[PDB]
Amino acid sequence: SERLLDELTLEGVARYMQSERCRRVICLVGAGISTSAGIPDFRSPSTGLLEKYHLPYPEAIFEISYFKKHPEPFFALAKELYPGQFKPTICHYFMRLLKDKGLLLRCYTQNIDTLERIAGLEQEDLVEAHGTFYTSHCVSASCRHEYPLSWMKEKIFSEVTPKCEDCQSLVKPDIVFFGESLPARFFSCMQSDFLKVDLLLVMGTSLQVQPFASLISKAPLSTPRLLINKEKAGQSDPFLGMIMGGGGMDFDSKKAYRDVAWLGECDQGCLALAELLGWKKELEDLVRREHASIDAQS
Ligand SMILES: Cc1cc(C)nc(SCC(=O)Nc2cccc(COc3ccc(NC(=O)c4cnn(C)c4)c(Cl)c3)c2)n1
Ligand SMILES: [Zn+2]
Repeated sequence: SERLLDELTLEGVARYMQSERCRRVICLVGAGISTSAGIPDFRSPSTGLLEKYHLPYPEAIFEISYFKKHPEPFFALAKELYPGQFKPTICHYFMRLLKDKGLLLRCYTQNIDTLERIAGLEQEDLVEAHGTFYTSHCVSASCRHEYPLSWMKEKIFSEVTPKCEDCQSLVKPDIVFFGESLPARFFSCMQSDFLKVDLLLVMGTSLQVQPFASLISKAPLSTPRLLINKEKAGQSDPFLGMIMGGGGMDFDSKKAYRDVAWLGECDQGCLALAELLGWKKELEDLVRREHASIDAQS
């Protein structure tokens, strides 16, 4: 397959991004792009997750059937985990620069914290693969009244189980609970976007949650894939790889031709890439302006 990168380094990726061959970038992002914003990863053991509620199994608090009959536990956790402020990271604003420079095809996020929207990505730019707290809906099939985060926040902090003003049904945040399908939008956008992608930028995800992780296998064979992450991720598991074989990351073998791993904090990796691209002053000015604005509204 074609080698579009002149070397398997951040420097090689930057030169490719500055070439006429790189027009359409897809970002895949996870909890690792929001930890520097003080949003802990609810999957991280060190900020791991309630015994009084008698959960049949730990993951029942995020299962749709359990939630609809016993929603109190989930809403108690929602108050406990509610961020003190919503200040997007250097990584979020790097994706805003991709948008500004006409390079952003799509940002696929596993995060529910709304920081991509606050950083200035529009709904059209975004696939919230695991849903979002940004909007909530009445669960009654005939109603489905939509409620904004401002409304849901008041209910969470008041410790009042949120009920629909029209029909008094439960109102659920638009997150994908276990037992719910990923949004139709995820599959529809994936089918179109991965025909068009020139660069896959994977940031702040261990690529362990499916089917989101399998997106890396949907990239054309020639498409360079840059991982910015604290740990190497996306390589075929030596044990699972025996079952399902094709598309796994290859950073370090003699056959490696398009995959690059930059190991460190997402903010530092995005700053390093911005610096190579001549965007460092633009990124600094954007971040300090937006942070100042958020600080003054907080
Ligand atoms: C705007 C806002 C509001 C709030 C309250 N927090 C935040 S960020 C802090 C935080 O982590 N809050 C939080 C609080 C309660 C529960 C949860 C749990 O969130 C989830 C999201 C998606 C999912 N869905 C999936 O992974 C999923 C499903 N199927 N597949 C295949 C994957 C789950 Cl299981 C849980 C998070 N941001
Ligand atoms: Zn309703």
